[PDB]
Amino acid sequence: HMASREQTMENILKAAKKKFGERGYEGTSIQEIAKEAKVNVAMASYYFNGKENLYYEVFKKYGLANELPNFLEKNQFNPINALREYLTVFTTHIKENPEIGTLAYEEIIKESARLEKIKPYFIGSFEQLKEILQEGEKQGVFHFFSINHTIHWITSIVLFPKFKKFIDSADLVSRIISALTDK
Amino acid sequence: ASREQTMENILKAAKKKFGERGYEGTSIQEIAKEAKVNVAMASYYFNGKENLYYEVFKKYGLANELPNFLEKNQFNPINALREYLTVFTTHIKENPEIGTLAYEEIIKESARLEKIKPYFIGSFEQLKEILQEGEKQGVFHFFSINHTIHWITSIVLFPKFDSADLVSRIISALTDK
Repeated sequence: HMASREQTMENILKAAKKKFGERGYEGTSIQEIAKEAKVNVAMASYYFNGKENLYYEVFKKYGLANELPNFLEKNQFNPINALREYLTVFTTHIKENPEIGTLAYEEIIKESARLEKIKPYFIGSFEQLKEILQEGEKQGVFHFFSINHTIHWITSIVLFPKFKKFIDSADLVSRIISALTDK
Repeated sequence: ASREQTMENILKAAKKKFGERGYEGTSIQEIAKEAKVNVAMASYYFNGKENLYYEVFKKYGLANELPNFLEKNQFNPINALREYLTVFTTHIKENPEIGTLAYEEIIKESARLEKIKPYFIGSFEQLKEILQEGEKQGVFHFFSINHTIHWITSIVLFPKFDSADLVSRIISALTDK
């Protein structure tokens, strides 16, 4: 018989992930999301009350289940291993959730009012990169001209939703580390 | 060493050191040391760090502004992007430090931009129009123009990350629907 409330909301979130991923936050409306979800706009607005909250719920559903552990501490301040773990977790997440790559990239490069609320669901843990790189540089293992340029370089490649069509994930992780460890 | 051989040594040294640390991370002192010349001799030939930087772009950048790749390729965005990527990857392979420095300036805009622009970044910026025309014509498929510009920028320019496989692998990632 009838769909459950949980199923309909899930359908709407799948739709919103898809549509937000295609057209960005600004380029997407609740009307197109409802249409994609095959639900009445009224029902979609009853459950989520607007695209802002729907966007938040997208990051919550398809971002990280939990804040990630500190990779440097987890790897006992072995910077190469910390970075391998960091890169493995994130490239794997983006492989499974390409839209989060696109959306997180946009929020990283252009700070919006939404940042503070969505941060725990992806960007907060993604920001561990800086300390990993500084540690590796400090330990004489990573070599790069600028920390911020290296952060932007990795952010751009790791979050790109179609990276798997250019390069395997495990290879991407290896190649990123190699580029840093080359003296 | 002749005047010309000495200038050559200074430019090679400048390319190297700038390539390692970027503009602000390098000094004329350490350039002149790498070149095995006296600092005043570096100044005689190049009038300082900023002009030496300009001269590095002049020597190891593009000789001329590149032609509009879309026009040249009858608005075939796949052929336009192939030609763009080929000229740029070939240039970067010969002088990889220029990729590093162009990346530095692209990601973090400085007061140096307008002087160095036509030696690399100016022609490099055709990327946006090429991708947008490909998207308009149904032959490129991507979610964010800006992310895609930055993704390609990162692959092409950023140092130390099979060239033949490269151009076609980039294009293949875009032509996929």
